[PDB]
Amino acid sequence: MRIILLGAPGAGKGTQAQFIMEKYGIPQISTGDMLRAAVKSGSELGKQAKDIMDAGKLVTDELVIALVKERIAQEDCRNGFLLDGFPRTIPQADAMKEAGINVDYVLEFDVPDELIVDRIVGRRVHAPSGRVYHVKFNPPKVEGKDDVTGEELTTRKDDQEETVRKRLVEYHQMTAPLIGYYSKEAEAGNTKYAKVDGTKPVAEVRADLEKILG
Ligand SMILES: Nc1ncnc2c1ncn2[C@@H]1O[C@H](COP(=O)(O)OP(=O)(O)O)[C@@H](O)[C@H]1O
Ligand SMILES: Nc1ncnc2c1ncn2[C@@H]1O[C@H](COP(=O)(O)O)[C@@H](O)[C@H]1O
Repeated sequence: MRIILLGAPGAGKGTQAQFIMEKYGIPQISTGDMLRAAVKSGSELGKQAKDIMDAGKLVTDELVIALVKERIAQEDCRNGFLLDGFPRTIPQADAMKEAGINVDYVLEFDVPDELIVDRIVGRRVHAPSGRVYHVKFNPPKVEGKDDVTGEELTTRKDDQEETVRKRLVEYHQMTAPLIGYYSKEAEAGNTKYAKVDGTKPVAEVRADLEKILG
C-alpha cells in the first residue's frame, strides 16, 4: 500500500505519518527528514539543502527527486511506502508518474492558515527518529524527552514565525496546485483522494484515517 500525505506546513502530516507506519508497516519517507539528516551527517546527496531550508524556500526538484528515488530503492519499500512531504510540486509529481510510481491513496490534511504559526512554534522533535511532539497539543510523557528512547528533544532550525510565513506562501504557490493534480488523478481512477479535518484532536484524526484505510 502506497500513500501520499498532502498539506500545509504544520497540518500534522508527520504526526499522522508515525501512526500509519506502526499500524500498517509501510516505511515513512519524509523528504525533510532526509534533508535534515543529510545536512547534519554532511552526506554528499543533501548537504546543499542547508541554506534553502533555513530560509523557508523549497529545495530544487532535481535534488529531492534523487533522494526519493534512492530511498524507494531500499528493500523495505517493496511492500509499500508513505511519501510524507513529497511531492511538493507539479514537476516532482510528474517525475513520479514517468518513473511509474503510483500511489493508492492521497490524503489531503485540511488546516487553516491561522492555526499554523502556533502549532509550529511549539513543535519539538526527536531528530534521530523524526518523532514529532507539541509542548501543548501533543506533548511527551516526560517533558523534553522522546517517549521511546528517553533522548533529549529539539526544536527545528526552520521553526520560527518568520520562516513559517515564507513557508506558507511557497506552499500556496508551488504545492497547493497538487490538490487539483490528484483530484484529477482520483477522477480518472488512478488513485483514491481523501480530505480530512486537521483541526481535530490528534487521537481523532487518527480514527478518521483508520476509517479511510482499514
Ligand atoms: N491534529 C493536531 N492537533 C493539534 N496539534 C497537532 C495536531 N497534529 C499535530 N499537531 C502538532 O502540531 C505540530 C505540527 O504538526 P506535524 O505533525 O509536525 O505536521 P506536518 O508534518 O504537516 O508539518 C506538532 O507539534 C504536532 O505535535
Ligand atoms: N519535497 C520537497 N521538495 C522541495 N523541498 C523540500 C521538499 N521536502 C522538503 N523540502 C525542504 O525541506 C524543508 C522542510 O520541510 P518539512 O520538514 O517537510 O516541513 C522545506 O522548508 C524545504 O526547503
